[PDB]
Amino acid sequence: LYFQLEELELDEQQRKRLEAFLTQKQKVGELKDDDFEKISELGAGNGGVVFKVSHKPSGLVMARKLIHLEIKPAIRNQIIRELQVLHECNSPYIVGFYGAFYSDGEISICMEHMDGGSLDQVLKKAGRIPEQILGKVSIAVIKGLTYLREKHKIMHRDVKPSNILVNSRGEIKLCDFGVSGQLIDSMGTRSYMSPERLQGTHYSVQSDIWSMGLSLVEMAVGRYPIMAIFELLDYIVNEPPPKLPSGVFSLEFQDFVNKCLIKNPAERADLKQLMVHAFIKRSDAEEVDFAGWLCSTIGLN
Ligand SMILES: Nc1ncnc2c1ncn2[C@@H]1O[C@H](COP(=O)(O)OP(=O)(O)NP(=O)(O)O)[C@@H](O)[C@H]1O
Ligand SMILES: O=C1N=CCc2nc(-c3ccc(I)cc3)cn21
Ligand SMILES: [Mg+2]
Repeated sequence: LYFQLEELELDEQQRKRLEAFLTQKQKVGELKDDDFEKISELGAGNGGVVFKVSHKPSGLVMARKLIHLEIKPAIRNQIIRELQVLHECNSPYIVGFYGAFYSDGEISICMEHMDGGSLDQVLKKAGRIPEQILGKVSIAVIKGLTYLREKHKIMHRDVKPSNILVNSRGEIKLCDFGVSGQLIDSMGTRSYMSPERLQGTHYSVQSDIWSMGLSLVEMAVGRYPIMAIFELLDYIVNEPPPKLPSGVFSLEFQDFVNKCLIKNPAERADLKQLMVHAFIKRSDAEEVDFAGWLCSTIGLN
């Protein structure tokens, strides 16, 4: 293989893992319904359901997300066409993609199976995720958001613990970002939307920053930090943002989440500021055995 991964920084471990995934992907060509065998259900959200499957031609285990959309065949063909751009999203912080196709009123998004599941699933088992672990998660999210913005000019639009995936090798990656404008158009009482997004305002990277801030507060405290549908959104829009409890969390992490949750999107931190925040600088220097922690608290082999 003739890798063109020079644009990425990549340490040796990151390079070896990304090349190993892209090498396995070479076993995968055109994707068809008949070529899959369902193993189990990974989870289900609002948009669809995701299955752990076996791709029979390649022998690869994959995560297959199915989204029910039996609409005008021309508009769904544009969705599928736009989803092919996921073939160009190669990053240590973005879940690997195999292909997207349509069959029997369902669009399938086939991706790399992340054996540690999502952070909302690990949150259930862990109770609360330690600050040191959230440090590495925060790095992964900022770096993934940066890659999507700089390289493909795409905003995530769906940052939350269920869209942050982990594995036994200690990798933290984003999935379910807004790569297809038509999929967004053609498409809970726990909301991660920024106060300006809930009011109407055009999507900005600042809206993903808020979403990340709220997700970190929930993972650190073990509960959604804000019930009745309108009551919940009225609190996000009209009441002060939540804060981390003092004493239990360092001043750097409290300042980091505070900067993400600033109601004013102009005052709110941007990715460049967050990458050089003291919480990130501190977390980057720390030696945190993320894989050891993940495997021991969720019982992964
Ligand atoms: N690649 C994957 N590998 C392993 N588990 C996955 C993968 N993709 C998704 N999952 C799991 O499947 C669950 C359901 O995913 P999903 O249907 O996207 O619901 P959601 O994340 O809760 N909502 P949304 O992202 O807004 O559509 C997730 O919460 C993950 O636990
Ligand atoms: O925008 C969206 N709306 C609804 C569902 C959905 N799934 C994705 C997606 C899935 C895997 C990967 I990797 C990247 C993007 C985007 N998306
Ligand atoms: Mg999801």
